[PDB]
Amino acid sequence: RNFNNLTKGLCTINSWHIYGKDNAVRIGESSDVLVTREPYVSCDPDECRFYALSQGTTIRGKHSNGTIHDRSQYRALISWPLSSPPTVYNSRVECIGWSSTSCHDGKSRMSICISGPNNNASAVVWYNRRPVAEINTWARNILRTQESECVCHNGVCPVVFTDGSATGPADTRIYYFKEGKILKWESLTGTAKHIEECSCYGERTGITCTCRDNWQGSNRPVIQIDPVAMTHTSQYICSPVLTDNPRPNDPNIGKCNDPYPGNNNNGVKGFSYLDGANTWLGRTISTASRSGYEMLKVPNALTDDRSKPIQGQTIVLNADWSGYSGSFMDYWAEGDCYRACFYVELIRGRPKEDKVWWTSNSIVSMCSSTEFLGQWNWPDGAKIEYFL
Amino acid sequence: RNFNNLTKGLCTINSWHIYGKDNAVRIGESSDVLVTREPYVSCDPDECRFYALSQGTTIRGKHSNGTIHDRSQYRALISWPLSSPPTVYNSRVECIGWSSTSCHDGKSRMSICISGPNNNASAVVWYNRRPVAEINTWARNILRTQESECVCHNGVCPVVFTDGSATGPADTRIYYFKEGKILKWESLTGTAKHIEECSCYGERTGITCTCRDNWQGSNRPVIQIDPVAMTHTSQYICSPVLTDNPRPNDPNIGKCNDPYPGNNNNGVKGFSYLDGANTWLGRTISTASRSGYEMLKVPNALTDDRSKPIQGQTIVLNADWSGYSGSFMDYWAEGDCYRACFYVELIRGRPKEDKVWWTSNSIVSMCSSTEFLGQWNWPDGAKIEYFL
Amino acid sequence: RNFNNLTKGLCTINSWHIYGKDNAVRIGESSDVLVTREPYVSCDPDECRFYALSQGTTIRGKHSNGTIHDRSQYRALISWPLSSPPTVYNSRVECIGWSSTSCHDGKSRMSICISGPNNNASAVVWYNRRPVAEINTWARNILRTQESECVCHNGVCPVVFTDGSATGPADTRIYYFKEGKILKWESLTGTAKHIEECSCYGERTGITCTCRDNWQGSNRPVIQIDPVAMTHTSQYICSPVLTDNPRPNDPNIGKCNDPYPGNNNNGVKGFSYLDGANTWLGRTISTASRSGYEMLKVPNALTDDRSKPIQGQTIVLNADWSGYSGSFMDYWAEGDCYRACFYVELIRGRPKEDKVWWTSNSIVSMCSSTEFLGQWNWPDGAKIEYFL
Amino acid sequence: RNFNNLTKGLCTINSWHIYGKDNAVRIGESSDVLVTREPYVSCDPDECRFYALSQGTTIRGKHSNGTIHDRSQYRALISWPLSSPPTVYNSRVECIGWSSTSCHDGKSRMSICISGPNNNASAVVWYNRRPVAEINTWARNILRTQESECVCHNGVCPVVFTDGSATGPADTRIYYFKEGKILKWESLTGTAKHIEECSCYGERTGITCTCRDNWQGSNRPVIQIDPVAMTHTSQYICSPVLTDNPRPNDPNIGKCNDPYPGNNNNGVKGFSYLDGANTWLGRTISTASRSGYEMLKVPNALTDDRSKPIQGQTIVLNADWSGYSGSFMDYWAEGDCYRACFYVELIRGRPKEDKVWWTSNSIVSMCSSTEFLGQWNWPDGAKIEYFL
Ligand SMILES: *[C@@H]1O[C@H](CO)[C@@H](O[C@@H]2O[C@H](CO)[C@@H](O[C@@H]3O[C@H](CO[C@H]4O[C@H](CO[C@H]5O[C@H](CO)[C@@H](O)[C@H](O)[C@@H]5O)[C@@H](O)[C@H](O[C@H]5O[C@H](CO)[C@@H](O)[C@H](O)[C@@H]5O)[C@@H]4O)[C@@H](O)[C@H](O[C@H]4O[C@H](CO)[C@@H](O)[C@H](O)[C@@H]4O[C@H]4O[C@H](CO)[C@@H](O)[C@H](O)[C@@H]4O[C@H]4O[C@H](CO)[C@@H](O)[C@H](O)[C@@H]4O)[C@@H]3O)[C@H](O)[C@H]2NC(C)=O)[C@H](O)[C@H]1NC(C)=O
Ligand SMILES: *[C@@H]1O[C@H](CO)[C@@H](O[C@@H]2O[C@H](CO)[C@@H](O[C@@H]3O[C@H](CO[C@H]4O[C@H](CO[C@H]5O[C@H](CO)[C@@H](O)[C@H](O)[C@@H]5O)[C@@H](O)[C@H](O[C@H]5O[C@H](CO)[C@@H](O)[C@H](O)[C@@H]5O)[C@@H]4O)[C@@H](O)[C@H](O[C@H]4O[C@H](CO)[C@@H](O)[C@H](O)[C@@H]4O[C@H]4O[C@H](CO)[C@@H](O)[C@H](O)[C@@H]4O[C@H]4O[C@H](CO)[C@@H](O)[C@H](O)[C@@H]4O)[C@@H]3O)[C@H](O)[C@H]2NC(C)=O)[C@H](O)[C@H]1NC(C)=O
Ligand SMILES: *[C@@H]1O[C@H](CO)[C@@H](O[C@@H]2O[C@H](CO)[C@@H](O[C@@H]3O[C@H](CO[C@H]4O[C@H](CO[C@H]5O[C@H](CO)[C@@H](O)[C@H](O)[C@@H]5O)[C@@H](O)[C@H](O[C@H]5O[C@H](CO)[C@@H](O)[C@H](O)[C@@H]5O)[C@@H]4O)[C@@H](O)[C@H](O[C@H]4O[C@H](CO)[C@@H](O)[C@H](O)[C@@H]4O[C@H]4O[C@H](CO)[C@@H](O)[C@H](O)[C@@H]4O[C@H]4O[C@H](CO)[C@@H](O)[C@H](O)[C@@H]4O)[C@@H]3O)[C@H](O)[C@H]2NC(C)=O)[C@H](O)[C@H]1NC(C)=O
Ligand SMILES: *[C@@H]1O[C@H](CO)[C@@H](O[C@@H]2O[C@H](CO)[C@@H](O[C@@H]3O[C@H](CO[C@H]4O[C@H](CO[C@H]5O[C@H](CO)[C@@H](O)[C@H](O)[C@@H]5O)[C@@H](O)[C@H](O[C@H]5O[C@H](CO)[C@@H](O)[C@H](O)[C@@H]5O)[C@@H]4O)[C@@H](O)[C@H](O[C@H]4O[C@H](CO)[C@@H](O)[C@H](O)[C@@H]4O[C@H]4O[C@H](CO)[C@@H](O)[C@H](O)[C@@H]4O[C@H]4O[C@H](CO)[C@@H](O)[C@H](O)[C@@H]4O)[C@@H]3O)[C@H](O)[C@H]2NC(C)=O)[C@H](O)[C@H]1NC(C)=O
Ligand SMILES: CCC(CC)O[C@@H]1C=C(C(=O)O)C[C@H](N)[C@H]1NC(C)=O
Ligand SMILES: CCC(CC)O[C@@H]1C=C(C(=O)O)C[C@H](N)[C@H]1NC(C)=O
Ligand SMILES: CCC(CC)O[C@@H]1C=C(C(=O)O)C[C@H](N)[C@H]1NC(C)=O
Ligand SMILES: [Ca+2]
Ligand SMILES: [Ca+2]
Ligand SMILES: [Ca+2]
Ligand SMILES: [Ca+2]
Repeated sequence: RNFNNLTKGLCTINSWHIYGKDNAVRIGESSDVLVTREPYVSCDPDECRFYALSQGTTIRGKHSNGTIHDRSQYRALISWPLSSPPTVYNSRVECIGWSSTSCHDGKSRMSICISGPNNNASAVVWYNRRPVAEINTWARNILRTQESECVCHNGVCPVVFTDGSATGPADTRIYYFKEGKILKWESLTGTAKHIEECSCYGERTGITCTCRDNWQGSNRPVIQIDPVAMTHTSQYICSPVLTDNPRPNDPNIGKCNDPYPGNNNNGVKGFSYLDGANTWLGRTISTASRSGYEMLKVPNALTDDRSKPIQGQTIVLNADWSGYSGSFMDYWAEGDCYRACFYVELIRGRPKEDKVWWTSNSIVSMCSSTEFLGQWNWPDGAKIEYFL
Repeated sequence: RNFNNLTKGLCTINSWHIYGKDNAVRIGESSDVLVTREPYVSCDPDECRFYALSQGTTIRGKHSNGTIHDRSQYRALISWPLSSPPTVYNSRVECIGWSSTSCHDGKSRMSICISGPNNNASAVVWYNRRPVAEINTWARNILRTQESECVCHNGVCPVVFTDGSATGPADTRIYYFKEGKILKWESLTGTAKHIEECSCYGERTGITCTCRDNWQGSNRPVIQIDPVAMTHTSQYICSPVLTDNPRPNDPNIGKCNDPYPGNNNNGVKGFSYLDGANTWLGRTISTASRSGYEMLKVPNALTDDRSKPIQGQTIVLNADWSGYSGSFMDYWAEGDCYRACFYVELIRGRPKEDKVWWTSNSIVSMCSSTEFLGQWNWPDGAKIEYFL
Repeated sequence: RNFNNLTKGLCTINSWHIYGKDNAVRIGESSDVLVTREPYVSCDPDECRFYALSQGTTIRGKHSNGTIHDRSQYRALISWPLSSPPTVYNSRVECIGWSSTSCHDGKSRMSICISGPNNNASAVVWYNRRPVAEINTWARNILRTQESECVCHNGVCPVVFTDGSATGPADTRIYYFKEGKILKWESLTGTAKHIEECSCYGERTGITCTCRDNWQGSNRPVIQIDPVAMTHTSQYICSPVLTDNPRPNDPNIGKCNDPYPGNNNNGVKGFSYLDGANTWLGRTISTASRSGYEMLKVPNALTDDRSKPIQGQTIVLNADWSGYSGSFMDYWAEGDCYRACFYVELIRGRPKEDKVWWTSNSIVSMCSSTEFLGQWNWPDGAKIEYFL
Repeated sequence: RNFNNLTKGLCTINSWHIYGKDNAVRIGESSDVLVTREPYVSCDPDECRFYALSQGTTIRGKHSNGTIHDRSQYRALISWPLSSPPTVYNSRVECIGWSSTSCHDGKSRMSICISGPNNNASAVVWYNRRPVAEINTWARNILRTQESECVCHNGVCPVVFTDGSATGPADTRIYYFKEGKILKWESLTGTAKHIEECSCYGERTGITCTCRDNWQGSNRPVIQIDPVAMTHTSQYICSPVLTDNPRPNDPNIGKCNDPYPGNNNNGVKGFSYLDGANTWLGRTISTASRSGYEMLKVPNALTDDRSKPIQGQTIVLNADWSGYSGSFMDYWAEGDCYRACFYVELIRGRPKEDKVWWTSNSIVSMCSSTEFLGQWNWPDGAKIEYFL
């Protein structure tokens, strides 16, 4: 087997087709389905799987009580077959912790999980299902990482980490791993002022990450990584089509090098594909809460501070709960281009649905089509009253 | 591995032997068994599996309430090991949607699922577990396909699709795929006046599909496909042994080129093996409802409008519920001939059993024997009262 | 891969060690464990598995009600990993039916299941997980077979079948299969007067089967099969140590060529290893019912009508329920000899425990040791009151 | 494949990172999780798995009542995927019995299970999933072994056994196996006065086992084994940092060649890594009961009767229940050194929590880091009240 190289461009995105959906909460009403949050999708050369942070209990289990909590000793990164739900009997534990990323380099998979108390957290880097390297907290304030897949080129897999305040200046680092070993790390440079939960994808130009400014900005920070030189730059998406949540209404001029103001100390993990005229942005439909999800085609969104949508597709209706979203691609698929994909976390339970005492989610995922396909909407589909 | 070629004739059919049965509803009374409908069977070169459309809930789950509904966002084509039931923990999702077909070409499996609202549905074609091609609705009225396996020759896999009215003239197309890519499609030609849910099988002469005229006819439409030239013809089974349900009583003269009248705007998916003197037809025993199932040997049924049975075999008693039926064969079996097989969907719950709020099914399947074997009958076997 | 040849003798049997035990009824009190009966054990070249006839329901399921019944459309031969219980999610269906045998020939596994009504039953012979040959009833009275593994030599696998009365003269046949095809069959010859449920094992001398005379005899019939010439002989175990159940007390002179009288129209499946001075017989401890199990070393039991035990080992206490027993060996194990093994079916529920409405079992199995090992006893271990 | 050779030293231990945790009791509150005790961890060349002694029932099952009991016919050594819980559907039975060890030699795995009544117990040695050799009790008083993994060098796998009194002089033997065959055994020599439940690890110097003196000593006995010459020596850990439980308070002078007095007729399975200045000892935090767990760096603990800690790490808070602990390493990992690992059994239920009628456990495991990582604490995490 050989290391995968990023040698293709993105396929032209004219619409999005359904890729996967696990209906986990519906099924977990009467099955041994693990409580999760922070899901994602990641491909091996022979298989694509769903990933998430388990809470170490099933939904019907009494220990689901209190699972709105983020960081406990009972969490772990699990993976399971595409569009199956995460069950006790089919979920594979990748590592123990409450913040994670994972990616295949063409030869083997690297998985990273962070665990610990707020002031003493540490990352363990697994490669080919064995622990290889460990990284101690550098700011002693919740060391944390992407919550979606990383991307590799010629064996080098960059990962974005943050340690420090979630509502002020923090210490973000980009690490470059190979076979789980640390080749290099560097402090964040560029004009992004705060970085959380980067969603990344790779193509021939390099690796692109769209992140979450949890401090002052409702536009999204972008980090662009050269995996060969192992260097990066950062800025914001220039477009006035703002894609964080909550957020102000869309103005007519965006901000390329500073946070767009109006909403502070909150946000949601999200993603974009930035590819000139082939640029598509994801966002919640609501500006106030994690409900709805849409994709909008916004030409040159990265660089054009006047850019507006010329096409779009509704993924989840505003009436339905959404949540985290992130990017992934099947780098091992046949063809001359990489087909853009994404997932949306469909959060059920607390805080928005507090008649139950748990918080969990299901997953919906889509990939791009060169056809102009009809659109549906894709809700979680569970009836909360059934759990009372 | 090589593409499979259709190089054999059908084995002589002198009776039918039990092949598989999953007892899904019996088991699902007290196990995590997925609610399904529209099942079928399809073989890989190394394994044969059951397939069906899950409803994204177990039978005992509260979300089974309302599963008489056909098209929701919570459906998916799943597959699972022969004669096991479709459980949450053993079912593999092939793709997301509410109408499907699937077949192995000798090298890899193609699966097609259609999803969307009635006026904006789209098919995604998967090959070797990856999405490859997409087809948007052409008539904007429930794009839909076979609900049983397709058949391949030298890598070419024809599939029958319909889009448009289910009770009037519609737009039927035959698509020819190879490795999931569209080689060609063509509009339906011939004398069949309406096409739904084709059940197909292949042999050296070509591919034969027996379908459902949901409009005016109670005889079944037949499409005969040449997978090399990628062309087809269509007509009806000429025999006065009528095999749709509901249906008029058997007359003494059938219709080769037009619907046999008496019952409109309904029908059921079914199948036949049309092979001269080796011809066998399947049908429900009842002329009014989906109950019972029998196989009847009717020589030259395809071409002889006077043909009557000379032999038969009861599969399911008239006292027991049946449902959809379709054809499949193990093209990779040893020997000088292809052994004809079929499945019968045994529907339980609504609309016929409305004391429960769900609709599901189990599966029974048979293959042909050159012996004259004794016959049994094969009911679903669940006691509905247990679910109250 | 090559066909296995029977080239070794039996290992010297000085005691028996625990081999496997699934505790199925204990576990099935609170797990999705299938109701079964008629279990056995059979080895592949790379794995050994438990086998049994499922009743198509779990024990806690309401459909377990009435499972004392022998022959329904909901039964199937299943196999599952050694010492695991037969669960809905781990059991592999081998074929559909209510009487079975199975064995590996070194290259692939043959499995045979019989299904049908009493007067029209038929066997389907599966080889390498595909149906290959079918055999219709010849006496129209419950065609039936071994209920434990068959044995193969150089690809030839003999199987004993009976069709006809269970309480009078019947039509027993020995079939010789290769790759699932019928090479030959022959009517029973020799002095055995009635044959049921043969337990067989192979070694360099040939294949030895110990069966159940359900008509007049409480000594066990023996069939000795030459798998090369494809011929056989039959007689009874000469020893006055009688091993059927129920049975008279042990006399001082046995019967080699006729049934030992006293008990009619009943019996139980059992086994023996007949190997000169290395001869061991299994039997229930009770002479009246299926309770207890012991192994007794009885030199030349096959040929010596005065032979008595010189050593023994208790397997299950008389206070605990037993049931069917049969032989198997791991023909693919390392060494210069074949290690004798057996299983005992531990029946729980009806008819003996009628406070529950079901009948099921667990399995215990042992293999021989050349050491003189201490003995334990091995009960099913479930508390029936827990199921009320 | 080749036999593994112990050719490396231990990696430098500067802290411990989380390796695995199954949260079994939390999950088993509402899932089919087997009741267990005496767990451990052991690696194959391609996978690492959790191991334990099942009680042949799930926790929610009524048969969990009375599982404080040590030795029944319903126990078996099971293994299951790393950090998954031991479920009915994912647990693989290695052998039947109530005391065990297991290890991979580089080619195949050897597993040993002991079963029987107190006065007639016997060990069966499995190699490559087949029984190979058997060992009868020599002292007729609960033949018993390590309860954690053994270690192999060039195919030779030493195992420590004890037979006889648990509260007085007993007959301890060291057996040397290869491919499951007994190469040699020898009676215990050296100054250790009583040996139970040895935890072992291997490196280039040889095999080191830290055991439990259940008779008079609260310091731990050590057996050092040369797997090439197949000889051993024994003594105690000289350090006054006492590591058995219960135990006296730490004095300032330890005992190298006799039990340190104060606590009699009790103890707990534990472990240490004895490696000069790289020496780390594990122990419960409490001196009275199995609660808490800590690792302490104690230079030359084996040989220095004045040695005290210079570094440490809390694993489980004193407020939380612990239990057995033992050593294992991934001998097949990449690198120039063996990374020390261990597990801690987290016992829940009886005797300490008697509002429930069962006794079970979950597992936490750690490996060493050359970094100085922040520490967390790792409780079982189940709420006992949920089970009432
Ligand atoms: C079957 O399926 C198919 C396939 O899905 C369905 O077809 C799809 O239909 C949907 C729904 O209509 C479309 O999505 C919308 O797309 C438009 C963009 O396309 C329009 O505008 C284009 C650009 O026009 C501008 O430039 C051109 C020059 O290039 C110039 O000529 C023009 O005058 C103008 O200057 C047009 O090019 C385009 O026309 C083309 O396409 C037409 C079909 O759509 C076709 O008919 C034409 O002939 C031509 O070919 C078209 O006019 C998006 O603008 C829109 O997204 C906005 O609206 C939705 C609500 O619906 C909202 O959620 C979005 O967030 C967004 O609106 C917010 O953001 C804006 C930007 O900041 C802002 O300006 C808005 O005020 C609004 O802001 C508010 O809400 C947000 C979100 O909550 C909040 O954050 C803000 O603060 C604020 O509160 C949709 O994405 C698909 O594109 C279309 N697909 C295809 C292939 O056709 C079909 O309908 C289905 N059939 C059936 C029967 O159902
Ligand atoms: C153990 O197992 C074995 C193996 O399964 C069992 O043996 C089987 O038994 C079953 C049940 O009897 C048989 O199925 C029936 O087969 C007959 C056809 O065979 C008969 O007719 C043949 C043709 O005769 C015609 O042509 C010949 C010239 O070739 C001429 O000589 C003759 O006079 C006539 O002109 C005969 O050749 C054949 O004889 C042969 O076989 C005999 C054994 O069967 C043997 O004894 C003979 O010696 C000779 O070898 C035999 O006479 C089918 O006609 C029949 O199917 C009809 O009836 C069932 C109800 O039972 C119904 O459900 C079917 O739909 C069908 O009847 C409907 O359709 C007809 C056609 O339109 C119509 O005319 C009817 O009025 C009826 O229509 C009504 O109902 C339908 C359905 O609801 C509705 O849609 C309509 O609108 C309307 O309301 C059976 O399939 C097996 O063939 C047989 N198998 C074997 C190998 O023998 C055995 O019984 C078991 N043993 C025990 C102890 O149980
Ligand atoms: C730790 O574990 C070890 C290993 O398991 C335990 O040791 C085992 O202990 C058990 C239980 O005692 C033994 O099983 C019994 O074996 C005897 C046979 O061995 C005895 O007899 C031998 C033959 O003697 C005859 O020939 C010799 C010449 O060769 C001659 O010298 C002699 O006088 C006589 O003529 C002796 O050779 C043998 O001695 C040897 O072994 C001794 C140890 O056992 C040793 O001490 C000696 O020094 C010497 O080495 C020994 O005396 C079986 O006969 C017996 O089976 C019968 O009894 C049980 C009930 O216990 C019953 O269930 C059986 O069915 C059977 O009895 C029925 O059938 C008989 C035959 O028809 C009939 O005659 C009986 O009347 C009876 O029939 C009634 O019941 C049946 C069944 O319900 C019914 O069908 C009938 O109709 C009727 O109602 C046991 O199998 C093991 O052999 C022994 N193993 C070893 C390796 O030692 C040890 O105990 C454990 N330790 C502890 C502390 O627990
Ligand atoms: C983020 O995470 C990091 C990483 O985990 C955290 O840092 C860790 O913090 C923990 C907790 O403090 C430390 O564990 C303790 O380690 C000490 C040993 O280190 C101390 O002592 C060393 C030796 O000093 C001696 O020799 C030197 C010469 O070499 C001489 O100079 C000195 O004067 C003295 O003679 C020092 O070298 C060492 O200093 C170094 O490290 C310091 C950081 O720790 C640093 O600040 C210094 O600059 C320098 O670099 C340090 O002083 C252990 O002694 C201790 O274990 C004892 O105490 C715990 C309770 O806390 C107890 O459970 C243990 O069992 C043990 O105490 C029992 O046993 C003793 C031995 O018999 C006995 O003497 C005690 O009385 C006691 O006995 C009683 O209890 C037991 C158990 O119940 C019972 O059996 C008895 O009968 C009796 O009842 C801890 O293990 C880590 O080492 C440290 N790790 C690192 C890398 O720094 C950090 O805190 C986290 N951050 C935050 C914000 O939370
Ligand atoms: C601690 C900062 C971080 C980013 C803003 O908070 C998160 C936001 C959450 C959210 O906004 O839904 C859920 C996360 N699991 C969480 N990460 C951790 C490690 O707890
Ligand atoms: C929409 C037309 C179509 C064919 C008549 O209806 C079907 C008949 C059904 C039936 O007659 O049982 C069930 C089907 N799942 C269905 N197909 C879809 C896509 O909903
Ligand atoms: C029909 C005769 C046969 C042998 C005596 O009866 C059996 C005895 C039984 C028994 O004695 O327990 C159970 C069997 N499952 C059964 N076989 C069939 C095919 O029903
Ligand atoms: Ca923000
Ligand atoms: Ca019709
Ligand atoms: Ca009898
Ligand atoms: Ca002690």
